[PDB]
Amino acid sequence: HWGYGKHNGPEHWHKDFPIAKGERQSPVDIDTHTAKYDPSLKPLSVSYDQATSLRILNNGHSFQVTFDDSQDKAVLKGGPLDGTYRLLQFHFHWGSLDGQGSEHTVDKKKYAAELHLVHWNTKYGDVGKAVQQPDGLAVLGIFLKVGSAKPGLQKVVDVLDSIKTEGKSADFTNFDPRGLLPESLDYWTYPGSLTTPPLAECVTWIVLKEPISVSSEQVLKFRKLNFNGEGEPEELMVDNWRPAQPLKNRQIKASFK
Ligand SMILES: [N]S(=O)(=O)[C][C][C][C+]123[B@]45[B@@]67[B@@]89[C@@]1%10B81%11B698B746B814B562B%10%1143
Ligand SMILES: [Zn+2]
Repeated sequence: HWGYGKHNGPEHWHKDFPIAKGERQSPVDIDTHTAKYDPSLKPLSVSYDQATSLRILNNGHSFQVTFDDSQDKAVLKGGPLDGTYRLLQFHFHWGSLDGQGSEHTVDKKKYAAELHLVHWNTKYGDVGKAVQQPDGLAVLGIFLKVGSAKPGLQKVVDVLDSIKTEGKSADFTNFDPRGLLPESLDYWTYPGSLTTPPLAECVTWIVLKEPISVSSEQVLKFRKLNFNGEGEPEELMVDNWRPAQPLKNRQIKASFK
């Protein structure tokens, strides 16, 4: 039932998912002057060389590229994390215009979109078990701004016409998620939640400081997706972002000075 519109959007979610009003909800505004540089934080280890992408899917809330997570093929380690986290999927949040779309904000700045690479902690064995744990997931968040094209995104863009509506999927093998990363792995980190239902408070967020640039043609193709299923009234898939939630008793740490 949930979505992003007036009658089923973020302000309604708490009725079915009461943790929406919890103590560690995401996203948040990252106040750059308040975030503390932590010299104990390690460099992030992103090991995606052996990634095996499987499918691309329109689930009526975003589109996702799914990966084989049955072995340590594409893993996140280091940074704020203990142990090893396997990549399961990535997806995006974006706006109707370039001045909104991101979930996290930086000194109240909204980016045009935000990429989430979702990983789960191998010590819990599968993602369904991991979402029940406070250290179950690690989501790597990357901002998108509009400028030059991102070559590593083009393969994704070019298949979106095949998954226009909710419930459509396609084969999406041999996609290298390394092509979606910025140069720097400088990051902010804090304890939070999923930003969609079920809003589980299971995520260590790692938000990269450096945005990637994508072209206007690339983001325009995101905005041609539909929230609806085929045969239902057409509703453009845009503004699929949750606003910033209260920071409450949390510290955002920076890996960089
Ligand atoms: N914006 S966000 O918090 O990254 C949405 C994650 C929803 C998910 B919940 B169920 B499916 C999709 B997979 B699996 B857990 B794992 B987690 B990922
Ligand atoms: Zn997300």
